[PDB]
Amino acid sequence: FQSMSVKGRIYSILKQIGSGGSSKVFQVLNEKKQIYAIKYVNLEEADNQTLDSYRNEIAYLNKLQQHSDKIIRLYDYEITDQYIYMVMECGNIDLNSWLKKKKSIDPWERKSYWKNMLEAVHTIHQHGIVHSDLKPANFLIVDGMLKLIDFGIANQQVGTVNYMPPEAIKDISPKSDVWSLGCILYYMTYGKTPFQQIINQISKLHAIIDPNHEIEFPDIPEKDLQDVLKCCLKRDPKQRISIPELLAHPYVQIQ
Ligand SMILES: COc1ccccc1Nc1cc2[nH]c(-c3cnco3)cc2cn1
Repeated sequence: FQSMSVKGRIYSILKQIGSGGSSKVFQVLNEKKQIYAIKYVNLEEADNQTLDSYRNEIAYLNKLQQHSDKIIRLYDYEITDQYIYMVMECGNIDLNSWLKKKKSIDPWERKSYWKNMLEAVHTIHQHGIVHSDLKPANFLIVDGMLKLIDFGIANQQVGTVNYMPPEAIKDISPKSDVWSLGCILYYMTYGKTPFQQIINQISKLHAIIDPNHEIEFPDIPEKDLQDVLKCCLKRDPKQRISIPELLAHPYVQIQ
C-alpha cells in the first residue's frame, strides 16, 4: 500500500524483509509489476567513517556485478545526505532461515550451494576483499542459486562467534573466509557448527583457538565432503586449503 521513489521510478511496498540498525529491506513492485528488494538506509545519525564504509561497500557491489552472477544484482541506487535506496534483485529466503526451517538437506543441493559460495567469495578475493565475517545470513537463495549479499565492508545473525577463525580471535587473509565457509558447510553436513555445543562464549573462543581441542568429523557416505571440512577447519591458516584449491577439489568437481 505504501510507496517510494528511487531515481524517478516509483515502487510499491509489498512487505518488510529485513531490518538492521538504521536500515530496512523491503520486497517491492515497480511500475512494470516486476519484483525487487529495496534496502533503505537512514544516514541521519551516521558519521563520516560510517558513510565512507557504506559508500565503499556500494561501489564494490556495483563493480563486482559484472564479474560474477553469485553476487546479488544491484540495479540502481539513490544516495543523498539523509538516505540510501538500493534497488536489488529479490531473493526467496536467506541461507540461515532456510537451514533453520529445513531439517535434512539434499547432498546435491549442499554441493550446488557450496560451489556458489566458493564462486562468490573467490570473486571478492580477486578484488582484494576479505569478508572476515561470513555466516549463512550473508547468502541468499535466488532461484536455486546462492548469492553473496554483502562484502563485510559496511559498518554493522550479527555478533555470532561460531564461524570465527582462530586467527581473528588472536588479533586478515583470504584463509579467514575459508574457515568461515568451512563452518557453513559443517552446519549443512552435521546440522550444527563445529563449536555449537559450547554455550559459554569465552569457553567457545578458548576451544576455537585450542589446538588440543579436536573437532569431531563423524563418518558420512561422502568421504570427499569430510576431507573439504577437515581442510577448511585447519587452525593454522598456512595449513588451511585456499579457495582456488577448493574449486579443484573432488567434492566440487566429481559427479
Ligand atoms: C522474500 O524475500 C526474502 C525473505 C527473507 C529473507 C530474504 C529475502 N530476500 C532478499 C533480502 C535481501 N537483503 C538484501 C541486502 C541487505 N544488505 C544488502 O543487501 C538484499 C536482498 C534481496 N532479497
